[PDB]
Amino acid sequence: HWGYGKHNGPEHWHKDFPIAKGERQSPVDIDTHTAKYDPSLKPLSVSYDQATSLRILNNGHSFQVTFDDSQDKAVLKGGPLDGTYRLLQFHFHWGSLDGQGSEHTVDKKKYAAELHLVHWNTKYGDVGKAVQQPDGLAVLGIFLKVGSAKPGLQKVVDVLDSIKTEGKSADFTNFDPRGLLPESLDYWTYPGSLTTPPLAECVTWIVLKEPISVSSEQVLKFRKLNFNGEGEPEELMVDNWRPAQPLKNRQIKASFK
Ligand SMILES: O=C1NS(=O)(=O)c2ccccc21
Ligand SMILES: O=C1NS(=O)(=O)c2ccccc21
Ligand SMILES: [Zn+2]
Repeated sequence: HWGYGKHNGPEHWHKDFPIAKGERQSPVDIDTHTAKYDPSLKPLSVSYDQATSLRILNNGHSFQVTFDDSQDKAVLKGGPLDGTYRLLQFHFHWGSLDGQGSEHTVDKKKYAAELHLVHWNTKYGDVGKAVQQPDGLAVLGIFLKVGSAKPGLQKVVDVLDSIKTEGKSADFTNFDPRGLLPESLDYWTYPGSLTTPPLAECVTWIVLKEPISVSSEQVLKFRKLNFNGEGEPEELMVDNWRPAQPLKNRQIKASFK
């Protein structure tokens, strides 16, 4: 089964998932000097006021906070997107050290972690159908650097002890994901893929330029999670990131000058 270890990590994934070597794989390095300002891009619309979080789960490769997506409650619109995308879950990728952990890079710079807010296109009815479409998902990517604490993250970090190992979940209601956003919604966008198997090429990526700051204590608690299940040898959940993939025939567009 796939993971981030030495003989099941990203360099192995193509054997079970040939699309790993495909034409629009993610993440990528964002070369800021080559990204072109696109004046026809619209401002992002992030409408999270009615979000209903449900559960938090350790799935053995990250932890995810899940939302009620049976209605238009928390949606992403505008920007590069046509139509309405419902928030399904968010999760993170992070490192064993502050100098690595993000999946996207900016002029080859790696951040300590990366937040992915995953949304699916409501015209396809459910997320399973959406992942089979080239415009099925929109993922909002946000970089984390280590410095001052992010108050809106603390509720997440404080429940992680209760989902230490693979397969554990806990109630996680009334969490407001607006507390995870930076001030600016300036972004880069490009067509790409899931960054975990099955690596489906169904994602419009929207990566925010402004990172959020989190404290060393907050990210250290990420690194106390386990890849393994309860009663198995402990393997810390760290470095659960896929490295940058070939850009190939794609252009990254910027929403800002
Ligand atoms: O992602 C992973 N699954 S695993 O528990 O086999 C493991 C061990 C070491 C490093 C990473 C990983
Ligand atoms: O681990 C993931 N990174 S991602 O935002 O591309 C994504 C989308 C859907 C399911 C999982 C994942
Ligand atoms: Zn992700």
